[PDB]
Amino acid sequence: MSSKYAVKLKTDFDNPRWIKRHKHMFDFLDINGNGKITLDEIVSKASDDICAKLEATPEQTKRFQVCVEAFFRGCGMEYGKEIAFPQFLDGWKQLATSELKKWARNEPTLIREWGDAVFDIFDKDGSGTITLDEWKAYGKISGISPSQEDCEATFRHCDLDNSGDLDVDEMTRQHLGFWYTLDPEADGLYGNGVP
Ligand SMILES: O=C1N2C=C(c3ccc(O)cc3)N=C(Cc3ccccc3)C2=N[C@@]1(Cc1ccc(O)cc1)OO
Ligand code: NA
Repeated sequence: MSSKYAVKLKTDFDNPRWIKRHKHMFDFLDINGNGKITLDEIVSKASDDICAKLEATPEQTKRFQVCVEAFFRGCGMEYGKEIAFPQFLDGWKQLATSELKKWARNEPTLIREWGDAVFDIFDKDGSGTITLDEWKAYGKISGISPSQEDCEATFRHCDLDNSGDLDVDEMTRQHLGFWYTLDPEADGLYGNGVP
């Protein structure tokens, strides 16, 4: 049926591959290996660590911190509260549901704004475009994708602009499928760095 001006979107929140994916990332954020994380740690990872090592400007650093802050609050996190993976994953279920609704209605999403924040640190033209070399640097500083081979797979996997560079809107589409819905078209986005 035509759904009568609705669109049917698939989620896969009970698929073990989606659980493993976010479990992989939880462990990566759980640096002290105690099975708990805090919004405080995350925002400090964003500004005190990533943005400092990239040498983002103060305003660029604040925009990134605010987007990181708003994104993981979307998962039910709050500064001063430790959180464990099972409530982390349920937060992601809610975040993904609300984000997909806004995407379908052409409204701003937290994932897009986070992308805009990362790209603008690298892109001198302010057009949301980055190069393989810039992504490799982010992959190494954030730690999500330190392998150059994994980063090349990212550009191999995405559709690039006519000069071989990566647009923020392509990466946002990829991220919706990779983190929210387990779209098979997004498998391989980080090479072998992220399952
Ligand atoms: O998507 C991204 N990430 C997702 C998760 C993450 C964390 C936990 C999960 O359960 C799942 C995913 N963690 C980090 C790394 C990070 C985390 C916190 C603070 C700073 C950096 C991270 N960096 C991003 C930034 C990004 C965003 C949009 C773009 O268009 C391009 C790049 O690029 O991949
Ligand atoms: Na921890």
